[PDB]
Amino acid sequence: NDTVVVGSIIFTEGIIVANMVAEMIEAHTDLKVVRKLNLGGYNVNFEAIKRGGANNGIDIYVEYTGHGLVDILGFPATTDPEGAYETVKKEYKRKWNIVWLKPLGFNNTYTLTVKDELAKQYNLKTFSDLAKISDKLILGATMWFLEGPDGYPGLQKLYNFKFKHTKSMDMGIRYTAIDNNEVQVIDAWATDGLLVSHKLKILEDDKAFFPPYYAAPIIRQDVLDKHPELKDVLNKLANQISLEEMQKLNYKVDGEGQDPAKVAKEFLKEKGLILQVD
Repeated sequence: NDTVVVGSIIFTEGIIVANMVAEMIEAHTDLKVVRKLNLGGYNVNFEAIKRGGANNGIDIYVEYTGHGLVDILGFPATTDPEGAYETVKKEYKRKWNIVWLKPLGFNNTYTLTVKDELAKQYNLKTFSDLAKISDKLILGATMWFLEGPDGYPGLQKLYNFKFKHTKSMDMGIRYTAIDNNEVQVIDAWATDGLLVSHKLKILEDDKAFFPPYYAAPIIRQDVLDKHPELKDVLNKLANQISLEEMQKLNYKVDGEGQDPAKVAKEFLKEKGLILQVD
């Protein structure tokens, strides 16, 4: 075949990075790229990569080390980033003939965030710092975070958080709530595109509750067999996206309403990862 299928679920960062992968393939090879950027949740991406692009699936997507380690493989979360990466790389190769390429450079871990003003008022840097004053505070959180021991239940047990109220707030309700001081803490991905524009600060998970969540492209071995050049092409992205860069791209989409495909391609051009005329 001469076509490769890049997938993403419906979420800003995923769509941006999947578009980057597609642009790199289109700029450095003659392969046709099908972008399947509307996959659902519940590990559909993973099921899709096991089918492959030739079987109504996908060939490549960007996965996070801790999700592969804990959710897909069922391994303990408390590990160092390199260990998590090497474990997922070895195990995905052995079990499914899927190849983890090099990390993009950022760790999009889940976190708790506060207004920068509150952080400076109480000198907050870590989750433990927040727990010490949590009895004065209200948490506004997404529904997924409040359900399941991997979210707030386990975090609260580990840190002894004592928030006065924990309010279920989906959509962008919790951002408005924290802006209005109706809540004082919200949950967020570390690369959330609204963190800077809302003057929010991410706190450190000092007890290491959350696993490393380093983004990396993963690809079927049989696609690399047909098109070995893809390895080096996609590894041109290695360590090219820092946390701050990713957050800025997410902001261009979520805060400024820009087209994620344009955001992705313009970032690549600005970094010299594709040519100005590509």
